[PDB]
Amino acid sequence: PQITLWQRPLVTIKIGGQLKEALLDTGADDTVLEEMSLPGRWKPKMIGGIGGFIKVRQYDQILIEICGHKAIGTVLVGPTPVNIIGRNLLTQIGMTLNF
Amino acid sequence: PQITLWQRPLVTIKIGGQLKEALLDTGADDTVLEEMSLPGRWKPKMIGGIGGFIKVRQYDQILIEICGHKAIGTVLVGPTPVNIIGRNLLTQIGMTLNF
Ligand SMILES: CC(C)(C[C@]1(c2ccc(-c3cnn(C4CC4)n3)cc2)NC(=N)N([C@H](COC(=O)NC2(C(F)F)CC2)c2ccc(Cl)c(-c3ncnn3C(F)F)c2)C1=O)C(F)(F)F
Repeated sequence: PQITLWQRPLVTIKIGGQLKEALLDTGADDTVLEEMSLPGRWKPKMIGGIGGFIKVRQYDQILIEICGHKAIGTVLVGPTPVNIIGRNLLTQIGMTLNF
Repeated sequence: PQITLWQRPLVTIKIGGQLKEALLDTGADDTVLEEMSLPGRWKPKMIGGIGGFIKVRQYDQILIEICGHKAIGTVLVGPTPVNIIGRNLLTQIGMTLNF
């Protein structure tokens, strides 16, 4: 499919038993989700964007259902104002920019 | 052309007659550039949400060329991690996400 950019490109994902709305974000290196429970070990990280930085927990090897795919990747969990699918997952579903 | 997402989608832009590197950012509503001089008057805008908010200068109807595609639109100037081409200009150049 083709997703135009007249509006924020939002999709529904399934992760950790939960459904979430998230933004397809080519400006994000990694996926960042609002606070939620995830399995496995994690390590703290600081991530920067407009306005400064927030502290998040980094989980690796997380399965996310998105755009008809089952993709594996890193998920950062913390006080993000929006759920974000970053490039680390976008590549796995074959998403590209085209013009 | 098609741009994959294994690396940051950095491209060359031209603004004010000068070449700069900028990030094609589907997660950005707006285009925000590192400090530079632009013509005319500006108006205030507040953007952000990652650890805080930043004041930026908003300039309207600015000529900016992105990968050879000429656009004219709103450019914000302020303290951004890197020059960002947001959806306001990605739409002008016909950019979409595809999978
Ligand atoms: C992954 C990050 C970087 C977060 C981030 C994001 C996206 C959407 C919202 C969002 C949407 N709705 N809401 C509100 C309703 C609740 N919040 C909030 C944050 N995603 C993204 N692409 N951008 C860029 C900056 O990206 C970068 O710096 N990239 C990097 C590169 F430069 F190196 C990696 C640094 C950007 C530029 C210019 C603008 Cl105007 C906007 C923008 N559009 C809308 N709001 N904003 C706001 F941010 F100003 C975003 C982000 O800041 C991270 F890491 F912080 F989480």
